[PDB]
Amino acid sequence: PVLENVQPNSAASKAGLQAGDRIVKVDGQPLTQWVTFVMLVRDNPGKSLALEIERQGSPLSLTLIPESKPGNGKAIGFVGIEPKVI
Repeated sequence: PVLENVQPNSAASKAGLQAGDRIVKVDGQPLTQWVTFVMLVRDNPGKSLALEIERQGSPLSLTLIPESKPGNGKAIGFVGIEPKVI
């Protein structure tokens, strides 16, 4: 759960996230599946998510508040994160 990149002017940028950050915990829970993070974002626009990350081996606590996009019939949360390349 290593971010490939963070878009400027995004919720993730506001949270202080950067390319290369590893998401370790979400709301005090270990992040063991990338899809959990994706779902937390999509389903919780406007909610404050407490992140524990590792950045160059060191721990940081950050606050992420997904922004919204219209979706298609139901607005979704959106953070501006490019997932790791596959």
